[PDB]
Amino acid sequence: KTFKQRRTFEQRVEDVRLIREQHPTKIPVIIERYKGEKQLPVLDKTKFLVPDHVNMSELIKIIRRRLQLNANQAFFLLVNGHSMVSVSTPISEVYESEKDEDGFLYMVYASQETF
Ligand SMILES: CC(C)(C)c1cc(O)ccc1O
Ligand SMILES: [Cl-]
Repeated sequence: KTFKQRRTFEQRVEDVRLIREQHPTKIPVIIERYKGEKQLPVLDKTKFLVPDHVNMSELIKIIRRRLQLNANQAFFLLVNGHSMVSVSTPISEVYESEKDEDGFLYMVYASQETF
């Protein structure tokens, strides 16, 4: 079901090394629905190339636009398992501190704060 499940550490590592070569200005982000989630829909895809200059505030807006939400639907974004300390931080900086050993940046979303 989940991304880590579907691809070997070996495969995930090699895809990250390719995105480096072919999309050097992009952050490799895995974005996944919380396995509990009742309200929000699933995304068309799992793996996104996010421009390295957008802050987390713009990445939340992007994904809310991808899910086509409206003003009073709720959306929470976890990064590498925990809450974001700050939405104002650039995704280049967030990558360097929050990346996985495979080289992706893992994110999970829900309508509840209690995942
Ligand atoms: C081919 C390319 C490196 C651009 C790529 C894009 C993507 O969304 C997922 C995997 C990839 O290797
Ligand atoms: Cl690029």
